[PDB]
Amino acid sequence: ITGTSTVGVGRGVLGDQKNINTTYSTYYYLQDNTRGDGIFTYDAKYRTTLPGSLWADADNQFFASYDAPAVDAHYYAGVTYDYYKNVHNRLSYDGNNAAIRSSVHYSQGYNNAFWNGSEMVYGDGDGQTFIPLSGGIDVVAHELTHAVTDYTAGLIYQNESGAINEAISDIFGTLVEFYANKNPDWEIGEDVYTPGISGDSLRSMSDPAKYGDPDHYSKRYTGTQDNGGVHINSGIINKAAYLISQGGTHYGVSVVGIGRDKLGKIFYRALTQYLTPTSNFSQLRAAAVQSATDLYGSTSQEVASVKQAFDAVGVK
Ligand SMILES: N[C@@H](Cc1ccccc1)P(=O)(O)C[C@@H](Cc1ccccc1)C(=O)N[C@@H](Cc1ccccc1)C(=O)O
Ligand SMILES: [Ca+2]
Ligand SMILES: [Ca+2]
Ligand SMILES: [Ca+2]
Ligand SMILES: [Ca+2]
Ligand SMILES: [Zn+2]
Repeated sequence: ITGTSTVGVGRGVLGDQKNINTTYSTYYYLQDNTRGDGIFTYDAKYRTTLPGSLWADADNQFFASYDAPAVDAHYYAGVTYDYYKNVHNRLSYDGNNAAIRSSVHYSQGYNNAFWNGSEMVYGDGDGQTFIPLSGGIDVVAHELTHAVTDYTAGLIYQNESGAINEAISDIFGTLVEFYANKNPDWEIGEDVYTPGISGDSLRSMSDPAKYGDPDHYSKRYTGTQDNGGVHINSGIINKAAYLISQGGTHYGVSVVGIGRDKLGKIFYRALTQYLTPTSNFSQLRAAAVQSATDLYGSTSQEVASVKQAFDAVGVK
C-alpha cells in the first residue's frame, strides 16, 4: 500500500502491550516502511490460501483477541530484521532488503509454522499443544532464518544437511531471543508450547535429551521419518552450539565457553561462506573451525573451543 507511515499500539499473544509500525491510507495497515522494502502482515482468515489479505484496521489500535498473533508476527519480524542488520550487517533474508511477509490465522487449529519458499506462515495452535505460534520470538526468528539459509548455503531439507538447516534456525532463533532480551533461555518454543504446562519446551539446546533428542552422534536417528530426522538430529548440533557458547563437560569432554556473540559470528560466517546444499555434520565441523580460524587465528582459544565442542558430541 501507498500511504503515510505511523505507529500503532496493540497487545500480543501473551497479553503484553507493544507499539507497531503501520501505514495509513483510509485504513491502518500492518505495513512497516522503516525496514528495508517493508514488513507486511496478512490475515489468512482460517483458510490455507496465501497470503490472504494485507492486515487492515480502522483505528490503529490492536487490542482485539483476533489481532494478537498479527501484532506479534509483525513486531517480531521487525526485531529479527534488526538483529541481522545490526549484528551481522545483513539486509533482510536475501541481503538486498527483500520485503518480509507473514500470514497469521492459517487454517484451523494448526500446530505449526513454516517458511513456504516465499513467506512465513503461522497457525493458531489447537490451544492445547500450542497457542498462536507467532507469540514466540524464537519461533519467528527460526522461520526467518530458514529464509536466510535458503538464500545462502541452501542446505537441502533431509538427513544431515537438513538437521544442520534446523539447528541453524534454532541457534539464531535463540540468539535473537537474547538480542531482544525477552526472558532469554537455551530452550526452543517455551513461550507458545503446551499452555497447560509450565516449565517445558519443544526442544532444548542445553540438554536435548530432556525431550528425547540425541546429544551425541552415536545416538543419531537413522530412519526416514521427519525427513530423516531433521528436527531430531538437530539436537546434536544444538548441543555443540550450546557448549561453544556456555562451556561444559559432556561425555567426559571439557569445553571452555567463548560466549554468544562469538558463537553467532562463527556460525554466521560458516553459513554464508563455507556451507553448501549437501553439507554433512563433518563438513559443518570443518566450516566452523575454518570460520573461527578466519576470525580469531588458528591457535586461538575460540578455535580450540569449536574443536572440543564437536569432539564432545562425537562429530569428527
Ligand atoms: N519447516 C517447518 C516444518 C514444516 C514442514 C513441512 C510443512 C510444514 C511445516 P519448521 O521447522 O519451520 C517448524 C518448526 C516450528 C517451531 C520453531 C520453533 C519453536 C516451535 C516451533 C518446528 O520445530 N516444528 C515442530 C512442531 C510440532 C511439534 C510437536 C507436535 C506437532 C508439531 C515440527 O514440525 O516437528
Ligand atoms: Ca482496531
Ligand atoms: Ca524464553
Ligand atoms: Ca527460547
Ligand atoms: Ca508449556
Ligand atoms: Zn525449522
